[PDB]
Amino acid sequence: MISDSMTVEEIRLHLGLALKEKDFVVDKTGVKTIEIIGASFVADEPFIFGALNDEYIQRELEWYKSKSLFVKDIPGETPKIWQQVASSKGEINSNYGWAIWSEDNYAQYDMCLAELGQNPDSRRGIMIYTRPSMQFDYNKDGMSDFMCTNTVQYLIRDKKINAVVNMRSNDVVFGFRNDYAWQKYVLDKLVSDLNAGDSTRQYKAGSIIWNVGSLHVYSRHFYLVDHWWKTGETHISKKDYVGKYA
Amino acid sequence: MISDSMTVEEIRLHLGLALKEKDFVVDKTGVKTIEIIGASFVADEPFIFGALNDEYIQRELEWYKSKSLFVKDIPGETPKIWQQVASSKGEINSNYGWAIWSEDNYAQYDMCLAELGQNPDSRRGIMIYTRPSMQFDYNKDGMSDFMCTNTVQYLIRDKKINAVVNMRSNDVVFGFRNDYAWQKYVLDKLVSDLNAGDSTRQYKAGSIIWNVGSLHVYSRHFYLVDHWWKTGETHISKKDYVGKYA
Repeated sequence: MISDSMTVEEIRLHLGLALKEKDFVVDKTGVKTIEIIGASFVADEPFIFGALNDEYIQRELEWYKSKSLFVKDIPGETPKIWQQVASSKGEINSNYGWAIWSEDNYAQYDMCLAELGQNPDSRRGIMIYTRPSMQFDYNKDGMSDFMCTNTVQYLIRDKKINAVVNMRSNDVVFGFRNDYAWQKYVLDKLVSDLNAGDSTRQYKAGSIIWNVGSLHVYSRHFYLVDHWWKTGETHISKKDYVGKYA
Repeated sequence: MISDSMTVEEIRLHLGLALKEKDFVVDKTGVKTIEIIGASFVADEPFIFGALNDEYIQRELEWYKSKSLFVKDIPGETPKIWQQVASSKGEINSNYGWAIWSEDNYAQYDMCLAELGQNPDSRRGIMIYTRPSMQFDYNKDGMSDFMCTNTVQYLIRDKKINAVVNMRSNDVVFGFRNDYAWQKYVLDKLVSDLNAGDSTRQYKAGSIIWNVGSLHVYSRHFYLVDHWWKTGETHISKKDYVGKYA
């Protein structure tokens, strides 16, 4: 429950235990990962491991606001991971701004906003990112992009808007930090939009609960887990790192 | 995480505490509910409160296997709740057999089966019940049926198939017990289908993790919570009940 879920610090602990026990899972690409399966925690920090990168997150936000399904429209030089997963025409699925703001995904943000505006206690206030046809759309034109966020539900209780984020898959290092920033953005916008609609509502942002089928770290980031395991420091540069994982 | 989520017995405790503290939420129909928001627990029992009803569950299973979107096709006299939520033509959305077996919902079961058959470690093995167009489809032709199950993801680790059930809304009393029976059915079928595909796999059913945006009890069932709170008995007939909630 929202009231006492796991914290991010406890998520760190369990990832550390998974690495120390060598609880390894081979990836779709043949690499090792460690995982929490069925993860569920309150996102009480904006990152788990790694450094801040407000600048990349702002670029991704602008790409989301454009709703463009083409990775080249990401501001500046598009990251290599986006180039790799895109189709032969540069197209993807996981533009989250498209997911919640495009008419072609059935106006998720606006309909959730309207639902909660008419019934503050509604259990039907939700933004549905993925879609049944994703079973076939994830590799359209040779892309490799099976939507990672399934749904985000918004529940207003005691004048706080809580977000229940349901993801099938989330990378602990870049993924969570970028996706948290996005979900906090949408939550704050929804609070502001509802408050602007009626001054008697007086809502504030509540808790963001993170639910992930596979919350994982790739072997290329094991050094971050190991360094935190040994020192409590959530970040170290790869150059400075001294330890087992290169 | 799968390893130590809440148990059903702890879910009972928290619902009991919600009732004792009069933590009430008014329903879409003007009635009271108590809730766990962002519930996440291992379904280590097949019910929370209430009596067994294997016979109703078997009728619902047959209706799911028919994939019929019409409530009259439920075997026997269709329950009043199904008649109430159906459209002017008797139609609904939430036939879960349609959701996972119909071609019109993009072959969720078969595609999840194929995905896990080719990549046992896949994070993309999922059955997507709801859909973005649900923002408009939930009241087609005057029905009132916004799909309650969003997604169910299947993760095979250490030869155990775990199910991560993501629901926006679940009634503790009839809902959870019926829906648990269904999700356990699908999980066992998926295990059997994968094992029948290759005798080296040797999978077994793992844990079913239940994630619910609003896991709630309606006031008409508060007596069950209260009786359990006072006695530890998970069921009492309404006739036998003596206490505050009629």
